[PDB]
Amino acid sequence: STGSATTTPIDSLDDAYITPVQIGTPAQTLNLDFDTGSSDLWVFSSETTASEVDGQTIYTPSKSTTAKLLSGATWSISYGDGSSSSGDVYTDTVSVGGLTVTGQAVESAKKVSSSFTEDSTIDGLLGLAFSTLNTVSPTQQKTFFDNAKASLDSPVFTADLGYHAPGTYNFGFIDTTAYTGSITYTAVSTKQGFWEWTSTGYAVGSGTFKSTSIDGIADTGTTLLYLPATVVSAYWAQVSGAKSSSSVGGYVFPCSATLPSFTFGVGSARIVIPGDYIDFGPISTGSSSCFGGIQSSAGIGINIFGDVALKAAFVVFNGATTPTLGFASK
Ligand SMILES: O=C(CCC1CCCC1)N1CCNCC1
Ligand SMILES: O=C(CCC1CCCC1)N1CCNCC1
Repeated sequence: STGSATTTPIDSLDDAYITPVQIGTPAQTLNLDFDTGSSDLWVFSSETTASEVDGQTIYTPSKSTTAKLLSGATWSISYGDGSSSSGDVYTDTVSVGGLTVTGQAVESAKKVSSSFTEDSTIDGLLGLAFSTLNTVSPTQQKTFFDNAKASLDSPVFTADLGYHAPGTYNFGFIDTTAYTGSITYTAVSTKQGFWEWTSTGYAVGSGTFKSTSIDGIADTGTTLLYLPATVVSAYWAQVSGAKSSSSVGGYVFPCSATLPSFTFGVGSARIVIPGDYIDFGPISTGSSSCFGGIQSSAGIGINIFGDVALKAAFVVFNGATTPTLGFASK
């Protein structure tokens, strides 16, 4: 089997991408944030505290003929941005792009933090990191990808995010029309449960490539590119007037600037992030200070190749017995 679904930016900045997901019988379609950096599938629901719902579409398990309470199971997640959600668990039929999993754990939120309430476009998350990070207790649950894997034509999914445009998530096949040149594969450690790999270095604009090992996670759930402070300083030093602002919480730059590209290594291959991808616009409406799309990972504990980096590539998440990542230019 295979599946193919379009993923769409939630706003003009590509702050997050949503993908339609069918849950239950008859189908209830929710727009979920696919997250290669976490391993829970959780939704706004008929159980979510009413004051914490503001415009999201909710899953109502009592309207699904295939929904079953997973008796005794609860979940609770705390994200790095300080947001959180928690609740109970149903099993139900879940389909993504025509690929159907029966018996998927659907984590129904009873509580969500303010960042989730305030984002009316995101009805929940769908996790695609390894199932070892799933938060369901007392019986950990599998991700949609892990449940689908045995049925798939190939044990892979691919992320092809757009810059200010829709893109695609495919399951079970590699669309050889969706990239240019060849795919470079690189090793993945599952030791922390993330898709964790090691970039071979970087360049800023037309500068020389610096060979240096950079360990991080391929995370579709993350908007920006988080790298070591040395690398980030080297990038922003090439932008007149850029500075790190403790008031704003990262690097900002004059909205009049033209940003240089950023290149990251994948083995002997190179992925080039165009400068425009690194512009996240005014810090507040009407400001002439703009927020940078490359930020320091100092205080995170890990480098994050988020959407700014991933959207410059066709990315293969190879879930074979020995997992690997693949990157191609596009
Ligand atoms: O990119 C982030 C936060 C990144 C943080 C960096 C360190 C911990 C996580 N998003 C995506 C859009 N929704 C809000 C959260
Ligand atoms: O903060 C995290 C990890 C969340 C935890 C990992 C396992 C349990 C939840 N991020 C940054 C945003 N994208 C997802 C990865």
